[PDB]
Amino acid sequence: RFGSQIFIEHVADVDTLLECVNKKVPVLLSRGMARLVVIDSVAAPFRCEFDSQASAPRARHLQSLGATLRELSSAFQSPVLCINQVTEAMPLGFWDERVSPALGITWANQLLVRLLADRLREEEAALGCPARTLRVLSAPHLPPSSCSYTISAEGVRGTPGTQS
DNA sequence: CCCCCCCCTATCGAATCCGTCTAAAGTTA
Repeated sequence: RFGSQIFIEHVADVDTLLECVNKKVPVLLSRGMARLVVIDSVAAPFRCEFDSQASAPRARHLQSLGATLRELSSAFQSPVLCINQVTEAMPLGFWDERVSPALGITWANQLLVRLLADRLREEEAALGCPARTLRVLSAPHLPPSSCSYTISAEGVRGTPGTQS
């Protein structure tokens, strides 16, 4: 039974997200209802309040959120997946690339495995189909590599024989 | 009253025309 075992929550502020991850996710994880956490965007709440002159409170909030998420994941042996946005690059491993992860080094220090789903739309689009590539940025045990995939009516499928 | 520290962000904005070639078919005392 698929739909009956997926839980949906909605938040609209950084404080709301902090309170939710503090006092709702542990209740769900304690009873064994779920063993997986997905955040559809972490950059969306943060890119609205804190400007370029308020980096200290932003870093404090990011550190607190990362610590809480890592503690929960370690305690309940449940994966945590975070979806992130990108910014424009106008020293951190990004030289021949026009986009970088949004939050910065403070949030990048809290992570374990970093992927980068990319679509090359400006070029090789006249061939008739989109070109989608999933790349491994960093991992303690995974070499940097990439593969190709497509999105169809049934889900995401990886193209065989295309690993870098 | 005493002695030492913190942190990145975010795309924009179109211009500029050139250079000619190849001739064919007689008619009516």
